[PDB]
Amino acid sequence: PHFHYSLTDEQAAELVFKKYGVRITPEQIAKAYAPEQRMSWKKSVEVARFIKGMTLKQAKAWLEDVVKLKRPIPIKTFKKKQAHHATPWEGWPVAKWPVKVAKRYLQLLENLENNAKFKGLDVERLVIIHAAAHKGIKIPNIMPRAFGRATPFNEETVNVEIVAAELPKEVVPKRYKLNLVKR
RNA sequence: UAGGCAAAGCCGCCCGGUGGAUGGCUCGGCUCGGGCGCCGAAGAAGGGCGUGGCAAGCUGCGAUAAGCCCGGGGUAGCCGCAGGCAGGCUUAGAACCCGGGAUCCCCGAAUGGGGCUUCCUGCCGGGGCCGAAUAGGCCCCGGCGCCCCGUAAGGGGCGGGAACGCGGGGAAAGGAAACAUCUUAGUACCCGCAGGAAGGGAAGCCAACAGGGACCCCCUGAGUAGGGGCGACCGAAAGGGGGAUA
RNA sequence: CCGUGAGGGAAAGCUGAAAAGAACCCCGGAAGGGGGGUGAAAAGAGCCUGAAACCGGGCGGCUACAGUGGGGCAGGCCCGAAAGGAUGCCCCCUCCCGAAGGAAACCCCGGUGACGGGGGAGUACGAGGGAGGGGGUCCAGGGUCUGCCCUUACGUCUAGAAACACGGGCCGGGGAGUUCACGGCCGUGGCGAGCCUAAGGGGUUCAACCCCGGAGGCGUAGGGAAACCGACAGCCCGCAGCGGG
RNA sequence: AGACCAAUCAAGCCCGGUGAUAGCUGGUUCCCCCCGAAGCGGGUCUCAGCCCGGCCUCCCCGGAGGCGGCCGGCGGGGUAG
RNA sequence: GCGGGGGCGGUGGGGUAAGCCUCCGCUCCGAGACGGGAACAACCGAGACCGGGGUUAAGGCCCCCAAGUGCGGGCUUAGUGU
RNA sequence: CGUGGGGUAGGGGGGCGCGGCCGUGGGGCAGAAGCCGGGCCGUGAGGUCCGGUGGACCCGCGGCCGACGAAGAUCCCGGCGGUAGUAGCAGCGAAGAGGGGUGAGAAGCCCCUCCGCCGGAAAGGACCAGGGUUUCCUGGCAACUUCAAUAGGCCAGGAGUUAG
RNA sequence: GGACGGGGAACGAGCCCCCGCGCCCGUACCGAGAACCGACGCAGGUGCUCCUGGGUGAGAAGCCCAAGGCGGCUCGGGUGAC
RNA sequence: CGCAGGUCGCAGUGGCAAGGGGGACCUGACUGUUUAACAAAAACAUAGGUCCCCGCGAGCCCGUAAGGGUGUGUACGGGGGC
RNA sequence: GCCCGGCGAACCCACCUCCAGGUGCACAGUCCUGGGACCCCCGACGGGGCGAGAAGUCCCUAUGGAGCUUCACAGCAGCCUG
RNA sequence: GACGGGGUUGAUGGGGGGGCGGUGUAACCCCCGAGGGUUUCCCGAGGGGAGAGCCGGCCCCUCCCAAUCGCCCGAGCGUGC
Ligand SMILES: [Mg+2]
Ligand SMILES: [Mg+2]
Ligand SMILES: [Mg+2]
Ligand SMILES: [Mg+2]
Ligand SMILES: [Mg+2]
Ligand SMILES: [Mg+2]
Ligand SMILES: [Mg+2]
Ligand SMILES: [Mg+2]
Ligand SMILES: [Mg+2]
Ligand SMILES: [Mg+2]
Ligand SMILES: [Mg+2]
Ligand SMILES: [Mg+2]
Ligand SMILES: [Mg+2]
Ligand SMILES: [Mg+2]
Ligand SMILES: [Mg+2]
Ligand SMILES: [Mg+2]
Ligand SMILES: [Mg+2]
Ligand SMILES: [Mg+2]
Ligand SMILES: [Mg+2]
Ligand SMILES: [Mg+2]
Ligand SMILES: [Mg+2]
Ligand SMILES: [Mg+2]
Ligand SMILES: [Mg+2]
Ligand SMILES: [Mg+2]
Ligand SMILES: [Mg+2]
Ligand SMILES: [Mg+2]
Ligand SMILES: [Mg+2]
Ligand SMILES: [Mg+2]
Ligand SMILES: [Mg+2]
Ligand SMILES: [Mg+2]
Ligand SMILES: [Mg+2]
Ligand SMILES: [Mg+2]
Ligand SMILES: [Mg+2]
Ligand SMILES: [Mg+2]
Ligand SMILES: [Mg+2]
Ligand SMILES: [Mg+2]
Ligand SMILES: [Mg+2]
Ligand SMILES: [Mg+2]
Ligand SMILES: [Mg+2]
Ligand SMILES: [Mg+2]
Ligand SMILES: [Mg+2]
Ligand SMILES: [Mg+2]
Ligand SMILES: [Mg+2]
Ligand SMILES: [Mg+2]
Ligand SMILES: [Mg+2]
Ligand SMILES: [Mg+2]
Ligand SMILES: [Mg+2]
Ligand SMILES: [Mg+2]
Ligand SMILES: [Mg+2]
Ligand SMILES: [Mg+2]
Ligand SMILES: [Mg+2]
Ligand SMILES: [Mg+2]
Ligand SMILES: [Mg+2]
Ligand SMILES: [Mg+2]
Ligand SMILES: [Mg+2]
Ligand SMILES: [Mg+2]
Ligand SMILES: [Mg+2]
Ligand SMILES: [Mg+2]
Ligand SMILES: [Mg+2]
Ligand SMILES: [Mg+2]
Ligand SMILES: [Mg+2]
Ligand SMILES: [Mg+2]
Ligand SMILES: [Mg+2]
Ligand SMILES: [Mg+2]
Ligand SMILES: [Mg+2]
Ligand SMILES: [Mg+2]
Repeated sequence: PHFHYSLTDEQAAELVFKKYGVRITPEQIAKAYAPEQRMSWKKSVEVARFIKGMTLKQAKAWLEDVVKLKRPIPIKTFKKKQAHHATPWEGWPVAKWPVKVAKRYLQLLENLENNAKFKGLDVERLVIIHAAAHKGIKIPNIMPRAFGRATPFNEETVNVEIVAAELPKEVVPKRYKLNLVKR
């Protein structure tokens, strides 16, 4: 099957202009998709929200640190009964270390970087402008319980879409922006 | 003071993911009308197993196994559902359709005898094989059920079929605003027995002094007579009109 | 497929006209992704359309000193192309008419007084209905938020439901006064001291339709258990109507 | 021990009679307009039901009187005191 | 429909009494919006087609809250009371 | 004309919608039904039009007929939520570690070394019923194993049971 | 298997040597804290049904160790609050 | 299996393994059985005692019937109560 | 248990609720009058939500059952008798 | 989560040395040993002497190792009363 993106190329260009103030063409846009990943969908949503707005190299470095358990991912929405931790950012104490999600996102970012290179864009000036994760289909299963009943035990897959744009280096950020209250 | 100015969160629209509603479709169902109507010891229906070059299921077929022969129709394509890969068949007339034949494993009324495993096993006759042998042994084929009719030869019954038919055995729930007679109902259901229909059928009739004229089925007589805790409720027949006519 | 068994028993339709079923390039361990193609259209084999619930992102409004949903009025921000008006809307001014209602200063009479009365004055004004002048751009409508005013989820039994009475997590689809016989009645239609045919028969363009079929049913007369018997235009009151004054 | 007879026993299970019956409980789907109740009396194995009247609604016939009020004439009554 | 209920009156009759049982009459709720009563079916006012203007009813007029820190006389010292 | 305008149960009167039939008049590949948002009309049931999507049927009017209108039945079927990235993946007296190899990827697969558990046995030998290919070999990881996997009673292909 | 009897032939063995035949069906694997039943790769049930070396020991007890097998009663790490 | 001597510890069946004991009442003699899944008991059974129907073509019981059980039995017996 | 990595449900759910004193189908999150609260997140508990589970088995009603009893109303086998 | 201290102008954790402390006297060596035998140079439970030995989630001293390299947040401007 074919999975569409939530944002077309012209809307991506409009968002790029509205967020940075430069005008770019569809040829400066690179997309990647990872359909039906077997991982946590809530943590996938959190990771996509965090990595939106970084450059590709910044996102890759942070995801590698996440996989090495050296930098956490902030949990803003799916935070019920989740512990507090010391964080490298400011404004939010709920952090996790999603390793499986981080590896799948690293594979997706590798595909996106290859697509940008094939289109001929400079990878050092590629900024992530759109990132989304959706609940895909379910691989169902049953867990037997006491007293002869059986309850659902499902693997809810994830579809991840990412779109990045090649921007002028005078507008591309040079460091992480880690004030999540303002972010 | 307020804006730049934002957490988590809330509302509305748009796009995406999920989902499979809606709409359109239909080689399916349902109802009604008409026809046609038995199969089985010449071994049936039903079941098991098998059967395709790649084939699991369905369909078909039966070790000759999606098949064999003959005739008629049908001409150029064909090898089912089923749109793949090969290799073939066919103009010496295939496929396909119709009629007639051949084959038709095991179990099955199953019928030589068993059957706690759809498989096993006996006696007799003939045949084959191992074997030095004509011994002994093993294998193949045929016959061997019960009850009957018939002098014998020979023949009959058995099982199945969606519903309908005939004979017998035969409830309760419910209703009666309780409940027993009653009803439900001669029903449900059970046992037995037939046919393409069955059963019925040719006046020891009906009538009323006038006359009909075997039988079945339809319309009516009629919810009338009558039966009945005369309650619920049940319930004709003669006669008349038709189908048909023996 | 379930049960030892007698028995019981689902879910599940749709590519395209044609596979033209997606060549080729980059990445990926692979599912697969990007680019590039076929096709009128991806309609992509997870295959017509593709709703809502639900989840993600963007946008608009709010967002940490203020207690929530619904309604009315006023406002802030945002949309307002079409289908609505723009001959609109709003402001100001002026003019005219104007229902019920209806002042004030001031003068006069009274009361300790709050106040009453005569005049001012049925006056100024007053819902609304007409006309014109200038100024401006949208107005209606929609989303969200704020202020003020109003406001005790739904369905149900009940005298009494917001109830500490019971039912529903949400959304989609499904889901309940039917038909026959008989009887009573009503609204109409046909015929009328008569009305209708039933079964069935003939024809047909063949279950329609045309014709036949009066058997029988109900009405035309009642009383009585039954035997048995078996019926009106005479008088008065008087609505309508007609005639007379 | 009314134990057990296939997770079933003060009388198994399967299919059928069977859509058993239920005065009882739950549900019963679109809009506007006109009128608009009752929980009273009597009977009932009647008291959570039903029938006959009172109360509602609609249609028709009928034909001029009717009465939740008051004054007066002529009457009834046996309560408060 | 044949379960009624509230207020007031019959010292109704009963009962210690009861938001208690059982009769009689008007009205209201049930089946009736709305104003007042701090909320509140039946207490007071009052009966609602829709929109607007005005005036009143119950009740209120220091603030909450529209309308009076209104007027004359007298009493209360208990925040009694409102 | 009305000192007309509340109303449950219930009675009476009219209308909207859905599927089809008898007529009649039309629309449609220059885009039908359906779906999403919006404007206008109507007290209302509802109607109609605009923009997007979609891809072949549909509609106005008169008459007639119904398997004809849902918010609810601890309703039926299906899908999907919050709960929540939460409970559980402890208890029944065993458990792992180092190095190497394979591999995209290794705490967990293969080999060695160390450590441990059973040893008249939840554990070593045999084997009945029942199961029926789970046995063996090769390859693999879409699904299965309460985590992983390159492992496997799993998936695919092939093979295997010899009697006086 | 033996014995006790009847009948028959001229041959002839339970001893030695040599020759021939023995059909049909089962036969893999688990046999259970994952191959059976219990909806499950289920702490239950079926089957511990039958068998098992050394030390200590009354002991087929317990504890330790052979033969033999296992780390698959199929989550891992950190922390050392209640 | 025993005797003599020496000697250590808090502890010598040093771990493992491994009875607390006694008096009195009620009650059922005892061993045994019981409500699979809330009752293990004083409940049931029991040996012992006693009564009744029965001489067999019996008594008692089952079957529609054909017939059957007690009975391949016989009063030191079969059946039925307490 | 808590924290990290991996897998990943269920119950329950009209919407969802700070406290006091009232009112009301008489035991209010939603009504009245007050008192308070910056918002969000973690852990724990079990006072409240007349918390959840189960159309209350307790009581009554129904002209509803089932089983058992007999001196109920009837009936049928069985046995005895003519 | 937080909080507190140190972070090379440093004694923050470890190593080493010292102090203090727990247990109880290791190894080696020498003496005795009930009694037996290879007669008395052997065995032998065990006692004695010197030596303690082991250990410290405490204190001091000492830069021997590591407190590094790095990653971020952050006011700045207008408006009206
Ligand atoms: Mg179970
Ligand atoms: Mg998952
Ligand atoms: Mg926010
Ligand atoms: Mg056959
Ligand atoms: Mg046979
Ligand atoms: Mg026959
Ligand atoms: Mg019936
Ligand atoms: Mg009855
Ligand atoms: Mg009865
Ligand atoms: Mg005949
Ligand atoms: Mg005949
Ligand atoms: Mg009859
Ligand atoms: Mg589709
Ligand atoms: Mg416009
Ligand atoms: Mg216009
Ligand atoms: Mg109630
Ligand atoms: Mg009540
Ligand atoms: Mg009522
Ligand atoms: Mg209510
Ligand atoms: Mg109830
Ligand atoms: Mg509920
Ligand atoms: Mg008892
Ligand atoms: Mg029974
Ligand atoms: Mg039944
Ligand atoms: Mg009225
Ligand atoms: Mg009731
Ligand atoms: Mg009078
Ligand atoms: Mg008196
Ligand atoms: Mg009453
Ligand atoms: Mg009253
Ligand atoms: Mg009030
Ligand atoms: Mg005021
Ligand atoms: Mg009205
Ligand atoms: Mg029409
Ligand atoms: Mg309803
Ligand atoms: Mg459901
Ligand atoms: Mg969920
Ligand atoms: Mg976790
Ligand atoms: Mg846990
Ligand atoms: Mg052990
Ligand atoms: Mg051991
Ligand atoms: Mg074993
Ligand atoms: Mg294997
Ligand atoms: Mg293998
Ligand atoms: Mg397999
Ligand atoms: Mg074997
Ligand atoms: Mg297991
Ligand atoms: Mg042992
Ligand atoms: Mg070993
Ligand atoms: Mg393990
Ligand atoms: Mg753990
Ligand atoms: Mg012990
Ligand atoms: Mg005892
Ligand atoms: Mg005992
Ligand atoms: Mg028990
Ligand atoms: Mg017990
Ligand atoms: Mg006893
Ligand atoms: Mg005695
Ligand atoms: Mg006695
Ligand atoms: Mg009260
Ligand atoms: Mg509440
Ligand atoms: Mg109940
Ligand atoms: Mg109950
Ligand atoms: Mg009771
Ligand atoms: Mg009654
Ligand atoms: Mg019974």
